[PDB]
Formats: sequence, structure tokens, C-alpha cells
Amino acid sequence: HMTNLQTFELPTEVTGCAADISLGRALIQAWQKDGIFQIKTDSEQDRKTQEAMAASKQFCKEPLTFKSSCVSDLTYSGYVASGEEVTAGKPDFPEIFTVCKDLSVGDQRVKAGWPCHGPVPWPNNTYQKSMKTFMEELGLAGERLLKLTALGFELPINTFTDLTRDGWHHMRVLRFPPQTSTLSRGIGAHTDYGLLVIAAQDDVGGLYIRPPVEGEKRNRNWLPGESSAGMFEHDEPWTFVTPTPGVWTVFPGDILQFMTGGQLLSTPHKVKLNTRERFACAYFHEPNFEASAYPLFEPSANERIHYGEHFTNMFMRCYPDRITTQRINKENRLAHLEDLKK
Ligand SMILES: NC(=[NH2+])NCCC[C@H](N)C(=O)O
Ligand SMILES: [Mn+2]
Repeated sequence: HMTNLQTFELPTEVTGCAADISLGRALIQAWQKDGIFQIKTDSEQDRKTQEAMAASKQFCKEPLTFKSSCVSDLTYSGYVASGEEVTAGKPDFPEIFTVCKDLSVGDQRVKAGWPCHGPVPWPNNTYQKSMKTFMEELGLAGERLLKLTALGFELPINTFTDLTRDGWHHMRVLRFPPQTSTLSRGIGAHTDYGLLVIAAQDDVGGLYIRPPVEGEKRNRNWLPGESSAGMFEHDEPWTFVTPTPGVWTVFPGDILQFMTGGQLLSTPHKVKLNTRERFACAYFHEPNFEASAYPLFEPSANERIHYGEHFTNMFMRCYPDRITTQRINKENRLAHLEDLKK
């Protein structure tokens, strides 16, 4: 396949042998030079990817009245209309179904009113099964990647996985419309918020990523005064992520940039509308909602990122008018975050 990125195959199990350490070095190097790489999918990884894309296509054909009903005031899971999300003050144009951790009202965290905790408003049970199976496979890959990354930095194999038990993994199931006006913006420039972003796309094309740039200051999106949203949109360089069959892409999120002190950067990226609609799934391999990330290479440093606080801050800014956000504000659910930080 004519591709524009490096492609690696992951071992099923990462044990810490010499081959694993070598692979970790290569993944770190690819992120440091290109900001991204591809991982080869096996037949089951690919099958589950395609079944998820098919379920997304069927869901998006449903009437807006139905899609709009798939929302929750407890969790951000569920439907986002085209034009609803905001990035740096401007609307984004995909329709989205967000899948966060699927917690019923029987869950203790939901009973306690923790922000963002609640059940996915699945459109139907076939969609549910397809997305759950796909996300379980994506999670296995995320864990492999985190073990390899630790090994490549000469850290204990468990360094990042010790933050991801019951991790706050989630996924955006996206359909981008074709460009119809002179507007070609799909999503504005941004970074995502956790450890890794693992993504799949169809054959259409539209994702651009920004590699590391020597001498370029990068905002630390975990700080309220350094948002990465809306940065570098029109400025070179941007790498086109050529659609390639049988791969997922992988790039760092904000937590990986923080923990590595910028040795890895949270990859800025944006989406442009193409002449045809475009289906994609972006998966976020995240710390536990309660985990506090810390700098690995600066053990004098007292700075921390409480991951759940970062997620909640980000989703409130994405969806300022959503019923989920309104209920966080109404019930003072951010107070739970203050207690957890103790
Ligand atoms: N929920 C997301 N991950 N959204 C990604 C797009 C950027 C997001 N709207 C922001 O302002 O940070
Ligand atoms: Mn993104």
C-alpha cells in the first residue's frame, strides 16, 4: 500500500525481552520525528474495525429526532450533532457518537454523583456489542503500546499501565459530511487529552497531524492558560494521514507529553472535509479518572495532572450547552473532583 507513515506490527504480549525494548525505541523515535505512526491490524482487529464502521454508517442514517435522543445528563456518551461541538470558538462539523465507560445507575461512582459517570445511551444493542468488542481490542493494543513506550525510555514496564487500570478509555465514532459550502473545516486544530490516541479511518481522507517542529513552543493543554485548541491551524507544517488499509494510527495525548516533559509531544491534528463523507473512529487510551500523572524525568517536580479533572474540564469546554454540562454546574459535581484530589 502507498502510505505516508511508518508501520509497525506489535507482539501480542509485551514481556520486556530485547525485541520489545527495540520496538519501544523505534516507536518513540517515530513519534519524535513524525508525530505519529501506524500499527498493522490482524484479521480480527480489522474485522472489528469494519463492523464498527458499518454500525456507525447505519446509525447516522437514522433521523435526527432519534439520534438526538441518544444523550445523557450524567455522561458525555452519546450523540453530537454536526455543528454542535466547539473547538477554539468555532463549530466542528462531524456528527459524533461518544462512547465513555458504560456505568449503570447501580455503579457506586454514579450513585455518588461523580461528574461524567453514567450509562452510554446506545442506539441499539447491535451497535453496543460492535463498539464494546472494538474498544476491548483497541484497549489491548493501548496496553501493549504503553508497555513498549516505558521500555523504550528505560523505565519499568508498568510505569504507564500503573495509571490505566480501569482507565477512562473512550471513543469518538465520527461521520464527516462532504464539503458543501466554501467551508472545509471538519475539526479545528487540537490535541487530545490522555495517554494515546489510536484511530481508524475509511478510504476517503481528511486527517492532518503536526509533527514536532524544532524551536516551536508547544502549549501544555492541561493548563487553563495554555490551550492547544485552535493553535497552528493555518501554519506549516501539516502531514496528511494518507488512508492505508489494515492499519490503525497512534499518537500521544496530553498526559504523555506531561509525563515525559515534552520528550514526546501531544500531536496537534485537524480534519478537513473531503468531497465525500468520511467515517473515522478515534479511541483514547486514558488514565483512570482518579489517577494523578506526574513527571517521570523531573522527580523534584511537584506538578501533577489529575486526569479526571482534565477530562471533565475539556468536555465542558467542548459542549458548554449540553445537558451533561448543565447538570454538572447545577449539582456542583466538580466538588467531587476537589475531594478526590485529597
Ligand atoms: N472531545 C474531544 N476530544 N474533542 C476533540 C476536539 C477539540 C475540542 N473541541 C477542544 O476544544 O479541546
Ligand atoms: Mn482528536
